[PDB]
Amino acid sequence: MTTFKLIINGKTLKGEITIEAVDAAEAEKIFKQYANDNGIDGEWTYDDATKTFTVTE
Repeated sequence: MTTFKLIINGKTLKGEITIEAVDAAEAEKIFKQYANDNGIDGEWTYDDATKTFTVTE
């Protein structure tokens, strides 16, 4: 069960949409694409302690 999350730290989007992926690396890609489709572009940080990223805008 590899469900990675993503906290959005910016005016665009705001939550932790959980998604499954081969590893956190792919999750960051799925998260880094899901953000563009909405307009989320800023910073990015992965949390290996909570399996959650952090996309700022």
